[PDB]
Amino acid sequence: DLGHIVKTIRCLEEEGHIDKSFRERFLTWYSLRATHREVRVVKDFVETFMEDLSSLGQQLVDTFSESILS
Amino acid sequence: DLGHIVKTIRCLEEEGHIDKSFRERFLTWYSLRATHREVRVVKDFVETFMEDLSSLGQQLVDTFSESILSKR
Repeated sequence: DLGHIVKTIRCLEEEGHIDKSFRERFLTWYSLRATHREVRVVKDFVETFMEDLSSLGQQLVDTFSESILS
Repeated sequence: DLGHIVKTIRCLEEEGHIDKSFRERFLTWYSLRATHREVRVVKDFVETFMEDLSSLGQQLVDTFSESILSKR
């Protein structure tokens, strides 16, 4: 998920909620120094975010489909 | 709200849930044919996601600032 983690942090930062300095320090730390437990914990965060993000995708697709097909 | 919708769709794009066509197709509908209710529904879903991102933002910062900063 080393690509997935970049895409999550990027996503958070792109929409506000995280600043540039934190994103680049986070990704340096994640890639070089985070311990196996610390990588598990971040993986939970990204999984929560992936399920949040997918839910919203289905809402928007379903909203759009319902408006067109009705 | 529009900027939140566009940047959200990007976040959907990069993870590949959504097909390529959806962005232009959804934005054209959202901006040009969505009823007052459909527009409200779209903003409300996107605010509920923004609130998930804000909470997740703070939880990432609070949980890991020490481990990140301590190693310089």
